[PDB]
Amino acid sequence: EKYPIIEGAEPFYYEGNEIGILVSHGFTGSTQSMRPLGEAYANAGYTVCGPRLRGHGTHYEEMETTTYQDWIHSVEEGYQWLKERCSTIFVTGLSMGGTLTLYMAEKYPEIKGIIPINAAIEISYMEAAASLEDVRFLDAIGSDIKNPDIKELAYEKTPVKSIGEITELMKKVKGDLEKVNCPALIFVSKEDHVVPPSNSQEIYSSIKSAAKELVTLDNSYHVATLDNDQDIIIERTLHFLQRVLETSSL
Repeated sequence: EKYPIIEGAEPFYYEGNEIGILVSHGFTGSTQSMRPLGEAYANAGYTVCGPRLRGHGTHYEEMETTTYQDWIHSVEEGYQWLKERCSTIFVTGLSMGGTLTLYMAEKYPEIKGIIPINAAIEISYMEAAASLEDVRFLDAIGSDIKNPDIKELAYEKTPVKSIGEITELMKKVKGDLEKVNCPALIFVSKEDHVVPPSNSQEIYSSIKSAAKELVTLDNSYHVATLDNDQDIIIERTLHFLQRVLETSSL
């Protein structure tokens, strides 16, 4: 209990039918940014897993000590929980959660479809910040939200050591984008002040999926899962899941 889980940052698990959705939060963030999506998908009947990434939802000094392999493992552990209960699995995530969504689709051909939201593959400023030798923390990246009455549960500082980890993860995932073949629904905000929207556009044009769509959210900033266009993400995701699940030879 050096670094207890902050109230509202707990992992979430909803037992439903044999179709599972893995839902990943992003870097310095928490499940609080993703639970509205998870609840909506659970209400539609699906089994849902929203893992807490290692070092997240506790303290930024714990995050500072974590590796990108730790964050991958948190997602792999949630994938395993779904595999114990589900025969078909989809993955969705926000920002670095979208990077991890792409990582999973690059590794597992069995994944049925992906829904990355403002996914991160190349952020030149973070590449430079990762190289700072004498700065421990930079400012928070969280709460880039257009609706002024909405707040995100995310850390108040960003560890420089952790920036190096996300930079390495992004480089790996970016290099492997041609391994993605499953249906993809890519959401991107028009005015994202954290992850360049061109990242999602490059994902769209680099993956090999025969079925791909990019949806631009005109009324949201980076944390779109909590922002004005949350309803578009939820409803269009549900339509996408239904269409993939209903696909037949006809």
